[PDB]
Amino acid sequence: SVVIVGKISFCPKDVLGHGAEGTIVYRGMFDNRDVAVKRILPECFSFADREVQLLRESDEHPNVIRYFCTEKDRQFQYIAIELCAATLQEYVEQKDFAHLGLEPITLLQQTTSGLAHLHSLNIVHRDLKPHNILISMPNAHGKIKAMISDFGLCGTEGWIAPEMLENPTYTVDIFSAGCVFYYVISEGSHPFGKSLQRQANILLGACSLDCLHPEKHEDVIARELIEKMIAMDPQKRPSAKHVLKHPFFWSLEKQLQFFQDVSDRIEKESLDGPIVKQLERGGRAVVKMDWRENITVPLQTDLRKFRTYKGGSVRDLLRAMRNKKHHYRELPAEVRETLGSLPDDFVCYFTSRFPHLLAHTYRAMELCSHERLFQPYYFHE
Ligand SMILES: Cc1ccc(CNC(=O)N2CCC[C@]3(CCN(Cc4ccc(Cl)c(Cl)c4)C3)C2)cc1
Repeated sequence: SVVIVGKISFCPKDVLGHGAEGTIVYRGMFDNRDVAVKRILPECFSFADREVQLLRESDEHPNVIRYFCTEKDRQFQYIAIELCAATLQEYVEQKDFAHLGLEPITLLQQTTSGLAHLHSLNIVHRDLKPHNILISMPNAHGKIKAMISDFGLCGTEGWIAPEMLENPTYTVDIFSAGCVFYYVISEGSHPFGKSLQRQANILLGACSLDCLHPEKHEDVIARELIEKMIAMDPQKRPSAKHVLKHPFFWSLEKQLQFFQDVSDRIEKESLDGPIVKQLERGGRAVVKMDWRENITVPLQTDLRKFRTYKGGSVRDLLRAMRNKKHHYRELPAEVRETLGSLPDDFVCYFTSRFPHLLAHTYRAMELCSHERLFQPYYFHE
């Protein structure tokens, strides 16, 4: 069977997905392209028109599903949208995409970038979940990407923010995004528990991130971001543009450059001042109360001669890293062997032995978020 309403045509017997206000998506064709075709019901006409026009009036974002064309009969609208290979649910559960080059963290960056593009248009998803996040068809070179969509393809409960249960703000989607982040990193777990118990745990705020290790650097960074996004108070949730600046997305090189930019910034500070007082507030726990005992012998031997370098100061640890990074070429051979392969192995050396160093430093240095030097690491204005 086939239905021809216009340049658009589709197959009623083939249903690709159902989201959001009685909308149903069928396989179809437009302009000799294979597309998915959404059927808009009269209740959704006003919502559709406003969003189509708003999307049409700005540039195309690679991480928002593409809009082709629309046709209208009396009883419905028909919108042709980009056809996709799979959902994020399949990507996480199936594991098939492991070798296709799209990594989990970069997938979340794309998902967040597309969500930020919608929020900049005053569009709120309100449905966001793994079923709604689609994996694109392969590129000419086989590259695939993640895309925001209102409909999923063929455990849907528990993705909704507590406050809704009407003009919601972006903060609703950030809560959903927070659950999606954990779902990808944990490979199928949800912060609020199993599918049937999620929505009740969301109202009383019972969440478990325990798939993230407390002493593992990578997991500590992710935990700090996720718990802010799924926070009960909507005002404590960061905007999508704030999320994109979190160290969760930084390359190893960018992490080491942050420590350097911080070290050069607090070099002249009063040490009674709020900056260093804030950074030293975490204190001994971050450095394990002596950071000279948590580093390997060749490094210990080299900086034992150096005066000062208080073992309980976070600033001094960052000062040592800054100095060994600067003199790296001129250091003794046995010292370069312990660090080596700069920046990657150099920064992993310290982050592996001090898993809270970057997270603690990032929260403490927010006081400089407005300053020009930290604009790569924070979002301001
Ligand atoms: C790619 C595209 C998107 C929307 C349209 C036109 N609208 C439309 O199809 N709708 C389907 C039914 C539900 C909604 C009401 C709220 N709306 C939120 C929302 C969620 C997700 C996205 Cl990506 C966007 Cl843009 C907006 C989705 C309207 C045409 C083409």
